[PDB]
Amino acid sequence: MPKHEFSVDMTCGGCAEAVSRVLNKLGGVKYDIDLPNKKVCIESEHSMDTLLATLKKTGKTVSYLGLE
Amino acid sequence: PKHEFSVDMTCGGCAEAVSRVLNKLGGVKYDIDLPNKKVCIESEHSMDTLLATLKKTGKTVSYLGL
Ligand SMILES: OC[C@H]1O[C@@](CO)(O[C@H]2O[C@H](CO)[C@@H](O)[C@H](O)[C@H]2O)[C@@H](O)[C@@H]1O
Repeated sequence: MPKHEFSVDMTCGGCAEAVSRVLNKLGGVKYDIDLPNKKVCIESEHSMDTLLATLKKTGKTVSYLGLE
Repeated sequence: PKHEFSVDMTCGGCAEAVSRVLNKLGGVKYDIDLPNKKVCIESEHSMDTLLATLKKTGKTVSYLGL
């Protein structure tokens, strides 16, 4: 239910696909990826901690833009 | 031991991401070739560990050999 927003420095479509893959693997998420604006929105019951950790697995620089 | 992997990187940012996860793992010496989508790693870590570390990035990875 909570709606989180993250900054992920994706710089190509492949970067976006990889973010998609780690989120798909985690599961229990509803996400939206805005490549041009380096933003990823995630609606999930998973803690912000878990979402942050999952996104960091990509090797990309990740920051929190907060709750919607 | 020098392992070679195929990693589907499509921009400099993709290579940097690979570099960061390998650095986090530690104990590795590596070289990344973006145009040829290849990553070579010399480390004491096992085959599976290196593979899992690369796979967790969300990129398509396959082992090529030694
Ligand atoms: O995802 C990046 C990857 O896409 C390719 C096509 O395989 O190029 C596309 O994306 C570029 C931006 O990253 C565009 O400039 C280009 O016009 C478009 O075809 C690869 O060249 C690139 O590695």
